[PDB]
Amino acid sequence: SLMERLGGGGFSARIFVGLNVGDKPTYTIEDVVKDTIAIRKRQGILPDASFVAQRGVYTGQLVTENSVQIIIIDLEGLSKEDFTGKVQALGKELREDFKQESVIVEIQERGIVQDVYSITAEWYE
Amino acid sequence: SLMERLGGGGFSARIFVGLNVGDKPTYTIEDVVKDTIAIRKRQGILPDASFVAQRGVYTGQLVTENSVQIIIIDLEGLSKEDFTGKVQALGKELREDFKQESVIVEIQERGIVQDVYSITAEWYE
Amino acid sequence: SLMERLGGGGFSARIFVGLNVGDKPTYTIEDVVKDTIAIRKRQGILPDASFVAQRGVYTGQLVTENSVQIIIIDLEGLSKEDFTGKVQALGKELREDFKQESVIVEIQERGIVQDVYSITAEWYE
Repeated sequence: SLMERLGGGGFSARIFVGLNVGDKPTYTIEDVVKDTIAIRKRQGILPDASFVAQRGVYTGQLVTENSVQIIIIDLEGLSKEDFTGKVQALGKELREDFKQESVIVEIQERGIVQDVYSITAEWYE
Repeated sequence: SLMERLGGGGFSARIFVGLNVGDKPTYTIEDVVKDTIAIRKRQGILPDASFVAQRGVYTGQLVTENSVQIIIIDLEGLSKEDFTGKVQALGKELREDFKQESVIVEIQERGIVQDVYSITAEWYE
Repeated sequence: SLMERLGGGGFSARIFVGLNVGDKPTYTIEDVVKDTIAIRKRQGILPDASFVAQRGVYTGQLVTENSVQIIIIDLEGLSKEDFTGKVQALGKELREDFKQESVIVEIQERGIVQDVYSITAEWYE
């Protein structure tokens, strides 16, 4: 076994996606992973990512929903803003593909949070 | 979709709660989430939080238990010590509500760990 | 309940292990936890660790696999390199015990990533 130190950290991102339309359980974690590979394939990047399941509670009223935590590592060796741009594009497309009111995107470097973007739908009301 | 940068990080906390009394599986993750909303409701804060399931191994002997990872974000915009105080209150009440011998509380800012508090029961022996 | 501040963080590590041989689902999360206690028992360290389940997607072709996230805390109070050495030994042995092509090892301190080691099999080809 060859042990190689890839570095001190690098850029990573985390995307949180709910599975409810309003308050109805609708999508599964398998829906989000299959749709995440498809989006990043069209981006040209390697769609390599991992997914963690979560239980969520949020508020207007209080809903309990299942959510999915998406972890992306900057494997293709991009700059921070080319990497941030595609993650934000993935989050924006993920919010539409699952009719979410909001999607959180959090960019990290060596585990330290650099930015946390809010992707909110502008539904007319 | 409106993309707004909420900031560079903020304060967050993580609470780890076991599900065993001594060595007997007793509680589920649904027990911890329902009891976590109830506590933070009485605190006045928005009870918004997410929950991740875990498998645990700890030591006196070695027990394997299911545990729950609770993630709290400082959404209400508190100072670090008003936020830390309520998390520590939530952890202290969670340890009693599930008869835990110990509960770990870890405060973060932008993902960097600031403090890790130990909440241990003082059972007479 | 006695609340004691253990410190500002400490050393922690994360080990990611897949469950597929090539592309066939083979092992479960229970296989990895039982084998992780056994290895760290032989290391002399307290085998205390937690385990999180994951869904994985990686690329040569694209495979979808279940994986396990192993979280280790420096409870025994070692130096960074005695702690790093045993984690790397655990990762190296874990890669063999489950016939993995690669295993990622990531050392943290107070949540900040210090090193990310790659443990790759040198299969002759």
